[PDB]
Amino acid sequence: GIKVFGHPASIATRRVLIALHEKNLDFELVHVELKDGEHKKEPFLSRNPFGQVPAFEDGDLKLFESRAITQYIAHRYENQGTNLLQTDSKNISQYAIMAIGMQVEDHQFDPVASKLAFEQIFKSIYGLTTDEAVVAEEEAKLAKVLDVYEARLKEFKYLAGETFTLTDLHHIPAIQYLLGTPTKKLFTERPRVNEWVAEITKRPASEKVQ
Amino acid sequence: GIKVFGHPASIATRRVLIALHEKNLDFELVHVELKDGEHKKEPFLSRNPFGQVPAFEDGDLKLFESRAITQYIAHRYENQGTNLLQTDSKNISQYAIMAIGMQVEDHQFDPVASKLAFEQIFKSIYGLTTDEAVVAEEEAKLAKVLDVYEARLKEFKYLAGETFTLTDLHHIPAIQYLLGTPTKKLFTERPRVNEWVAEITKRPASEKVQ
Ligand SMILES: CCCCCCSC[C@H](NC(=O)CC[C@H]([NH3+])C(=O)O)C(=O)NCC(=O)O
Ligand SMILES: CCCCCCSC[C@H](NC(=O)CC[C@H]([NH3+])C(=O)O)C(=O)NCC(=O)O
Ligand SMILES: CCCCCCSC[C@H](NC(=O)CC[C@H]([NH3+])C(=O)O)C(=O)NCC(=O)O
Ligand SMILES: CCCCCCSC[C@H](NC(=O)CC[C@H]([NH3+])C(=O)O)C(=O)NCC(=O)O
Repeated sequence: GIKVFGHPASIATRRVLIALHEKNLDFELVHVELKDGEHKKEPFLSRNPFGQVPAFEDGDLKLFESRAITQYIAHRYENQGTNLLQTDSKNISQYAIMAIGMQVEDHQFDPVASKLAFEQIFKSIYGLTTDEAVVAEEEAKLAKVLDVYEARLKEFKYLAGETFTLTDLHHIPAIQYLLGTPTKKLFTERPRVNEWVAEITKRPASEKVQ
Repeated sequence: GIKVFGHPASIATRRVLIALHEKNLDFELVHVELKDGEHKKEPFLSRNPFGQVPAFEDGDLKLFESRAITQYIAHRYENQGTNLLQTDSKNISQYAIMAIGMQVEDHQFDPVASKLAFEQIFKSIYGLTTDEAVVAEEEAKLAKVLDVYEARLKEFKYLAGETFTLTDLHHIPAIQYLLGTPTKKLFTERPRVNEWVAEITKRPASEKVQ
């Protein structure tokens, strides 16, 4: 079967889950206890030597790294449920556009969004003090990336074209967390970005992981 | 026709250049003067809103982000020069293996290798003092990534399998640099990694960018 070895609150794990719900696939979430340092010990290390979640299995195929996993799903199960690739998934040029988008959330958006969620959400649970200077700084970085999405979105319905793809999907887990933080202003204040966010988070697959 | 908008000393630009030499493609490297802040103003900003090199053009098609450019090359010019995809490039599973590897070098290797080259190489040109605490630290992170590679390379000739692919190519520029730095001890003291490094560094397309 298809099993995801991960933790339900992690952004990366959620990214896989949504791809799975989008394709309407049956899978099993095998819970890895981050809290007891499970991700840092055998046998988990055997699934991912870099000791991070998620890890994944489709029958005899074993994968780790969430971007790689979602790409595998979009292709292996292409014609099942929602196609997560470009409408013309044969066109290398169209595909190049989406691959830049995936590359961009990875380098520009994600490290920023993750630091911001760590600061305002993870810390909260354990009563740790949020660094106000870090959060103002990271928000400076985010707005910057968001001004880019804003201009892009003034010409295309979604980031990679007129269709929802892996590029948009990849941004859901982190945005869902930031929307319940005062960082939501950066999304709400930019018209085209706000609407884009409304669309991707209102999807039922997106809703299935919160 | 095909042009690279970058800097010949950049690790990300050399990554695109090696792909082209590998495909036996003719191209123009249009020099973007980083030292003059050329990358942070128009019209470069219209080729890459994030203001980073390289950017790329193949006819009407414009791209940025080196990982996305080298995959474009590997596919669009698939049956030409070297095969940078797996021997069986249609195989979804084999491609998954290669993709995980490209992701690992992006997340685990690159930040580390990049910081180590900035400290020991970049700072040197300006007489800035290389911080040795950071070097020691970052080196500790690299050692452990290379330990993973040593295990893998004991199984397969290359990282994604028995063949040289985009997964390997992507590490060349950073390795070329650190080999002229005292970090080369890390590569050389690891037998399989040592052979692997020599294999991929002695390739003509690799040598044409040094
Ligand atoms: C309840 C709040 C949940 C989200 C908290 C973000 S926690 C900090 C955590 N940091 C890391 O895992 C460090 C490794 C880094 N994510 C990498 O990929 O190299 C993270 O980025 N995690 C990202 C993730 O969950 O995938
Ligand atoms: C109650 C809230 C708990 C929130 C936990 C979030 S941590 C998840 C984190 N995973 C990652 O960073 C995975 C990133 C990886 N690049 C991918 O996309 O798969 C991890 O394993 N980090 C461990 C490490 O980096 O060592
Ligand atoms: C003179 C030999 C120098 C070799 C080391 C390059 S210096 C560091 C350089 N850093 C950047 O470009 C900054 C990236 C980005 N601005 C950030 O937020 O970190 C880099 O990694 N650049 C990546 C690249 O070279 O493409
Ligand atoms: C002696 C100088 C020669 C070495 C200069 C290296 S800087 C190159 C750097 N480019 C990148 O980091 C590219 C990263 C991008 N993720 C990619 O892979 O294309 C850049 O433009 N950085 C500018 C920035 O990020 O602000």
